[PDB]
Amino acid sequence: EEDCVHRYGVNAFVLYRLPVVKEGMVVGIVGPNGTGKSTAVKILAGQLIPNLCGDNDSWDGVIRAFRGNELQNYFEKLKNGEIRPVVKPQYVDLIPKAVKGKVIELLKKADETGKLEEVVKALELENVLEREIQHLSGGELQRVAIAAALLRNATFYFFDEPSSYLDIRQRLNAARAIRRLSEEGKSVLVVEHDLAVLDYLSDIIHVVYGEPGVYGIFSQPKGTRNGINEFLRGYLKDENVRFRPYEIKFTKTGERVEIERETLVTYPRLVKDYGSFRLEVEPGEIKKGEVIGIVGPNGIGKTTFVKMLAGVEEPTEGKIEWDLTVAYKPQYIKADYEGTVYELLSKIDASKLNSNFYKTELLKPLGIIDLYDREVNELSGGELQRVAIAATLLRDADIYLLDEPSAYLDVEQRLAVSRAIRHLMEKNEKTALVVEHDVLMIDYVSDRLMVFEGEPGKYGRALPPMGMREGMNRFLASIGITFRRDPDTGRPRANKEGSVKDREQKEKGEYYYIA
Ligand SMILES: Nc1ncnc2c1ncn2[C@@H]1O[C@H](COP(=O)(O)OP(=O)(O)O)[C@@H](O)[C@H]1O
Ligand SMILES: Nc1ncnc2c1ncn2[C@@H]1O[C@H](COP(=O)(O)OP(=O)(O)O)[C@@H](O)[C@H]1O
Ligand SMILES: [Mg+2]
Ligand SMILES: [Mg+2]
Repeated sequence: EEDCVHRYGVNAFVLYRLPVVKEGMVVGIVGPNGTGKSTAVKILAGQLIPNLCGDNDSWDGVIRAFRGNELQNYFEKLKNGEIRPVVKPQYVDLIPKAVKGKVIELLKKADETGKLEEVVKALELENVLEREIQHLSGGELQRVAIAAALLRNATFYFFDEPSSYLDIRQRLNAARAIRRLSEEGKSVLVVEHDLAVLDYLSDIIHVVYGEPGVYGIFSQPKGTRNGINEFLRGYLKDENVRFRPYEIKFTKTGERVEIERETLVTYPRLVKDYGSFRLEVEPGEIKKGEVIGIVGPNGIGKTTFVKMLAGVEEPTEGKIEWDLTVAYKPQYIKADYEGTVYELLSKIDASKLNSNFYKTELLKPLGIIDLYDREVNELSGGELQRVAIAATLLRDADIYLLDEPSAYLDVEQRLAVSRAIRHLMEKNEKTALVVEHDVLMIDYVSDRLMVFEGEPGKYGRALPPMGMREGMNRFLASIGITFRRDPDTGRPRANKEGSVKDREQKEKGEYYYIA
């Protein structure tokens, strides 16, 4: 194999092949972290001269090395400066330590297209313009970075993981704004871990596979549907590569309705006031042995609702009268345990750690066994997320509450967590409520849905748990995106704006198919 593009050093990480870039199209990239996705972006953006796994140190070398490839001309243009790709960086948290002043100052400066007013609208930046960069949240930094990139005038735009820190509405609206670039004839390359967003965004897909931290390989370009389906199946036909020993199928959105579950508990109208913000919860019922997905933009009260159910927060009005044990995986986790992951988890339930079912369905797929000897206080955000999810699912309780388990996880880890939640809840016949912004995770794990509506920071309303179709129709109408079903894998499939299916579904008010 002589498709070696870059080696980080002796025994360091090596990248094989590169994705294609095409004007007028969106090329999506999907794969586990540590496999070279950002490295390819750096190379194509001109930020890193690939050494071709040798000593190459010039663009001329790359130009000769890519003879016979459509990228030869690309690199010629890159070296000559006829193109200067715009890059929305992955590590938006580092923006402050390099930029100062008001957001409106950063954006006016990036504005080379006179679309400031439009981009601000799309990314909900109206109240961030006057804010200083130093006071921005990870979420606001992400949206400001996507806006800066969208405002530039160039031919090539590369977005590295734009959905991180964005709520469900924000990530789908940013995807619409990003895709518009290709409609204007520009070329877009986007790396994404949220499969629904990746789907809606892309015309072409590359799957990246390999061994995290050791090597990564870009697949041949694939049509959007075929690429995402091969990814779920764990097997790339043409390349004849099986990167996962099993398939992840989504077929199972119908049986989760034909079964009369008993009621676990009911809760009455609840109100939680935080100064000027107010959350009103409509009376609801929770069934034994079901999973309720919870969706809604942020700053609306999802976490506040979960906290009241977990008993960590008290309602201002209304009273919950339960005699249930609850296991709770909080949205923001702070490691504070002097001991290893194994010590922490073995103290929760050692019998489950030694259980074949738990090792197969939870510990191995989430990579927990490989973290057993790690000190909890030294875990990264993604490692801590997996360990906290496992810690929560290892507890013995009537109800399990998981507040945003997909944050910090890569696409493969998300699929592993979706399966773990579903399989363990089915096994233990218990109940869970899961707040999530990742549509395919919601789809995979949920039997019913609770939708939150309101004005972020001002007021929120928790609608009672309803069917998947009714809840997604309610949420999606607010965003103008429709999903149908893909028979091959059973996954929800995004319709491009204006397509035949999109028009048909919108006219009928059926924004989300299951059947
Ligand atoms: N500057 C560097 N020096 C050495 N190794 C690096 C450097 N940048 C990235 N790597 C390593 O290369 C691998 C792939 O990195 P990256 O392209 O950022 O992955 P991803 O698919 O998560 O975006 C990782 O194992 C990473 O630690
Ligand atoms: N303890 C608190 N004191 C004051 N305001 C709070 C408190 N907890 C949450 N809030 C505010 O309540 C609103 C709802 O927050 P939250 O429930 O975290 O939202 P989300 O839907 O993003 O999980 C936000 O505007 C938040 O700033
Ligand atoms: Mg990356
Ligand atoms: Mg929250």
